[PDB]
Amino acid sequence: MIPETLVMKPDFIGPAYYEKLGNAPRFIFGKEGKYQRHILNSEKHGAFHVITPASTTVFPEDALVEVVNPIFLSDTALNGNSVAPALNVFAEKLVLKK
Repeated sequence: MIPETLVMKPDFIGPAYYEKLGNAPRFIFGKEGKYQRHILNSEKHGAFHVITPASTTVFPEDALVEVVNPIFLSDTALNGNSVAPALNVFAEKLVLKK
């Protein structure tokens, strides 16, 4: 009965401002590769960190991009900072729209 999930998962659904792209993730889940990490900020969570495999498509900052299915960290029960923008998830993809 508590206002929590209206559609699916607020964070994921809610588009976020494209802050900056910083290359850093090289080895995830014991697997090497070339990943581009981008900071995304949206009021509901303030901010959140999404990792995505290196694409050729860039994304103008300030713009709202939509994050495709991100998995790495799950806000299930207790994560300590479950109300602070210290989220770290590997997103499928992301698209700038509106």
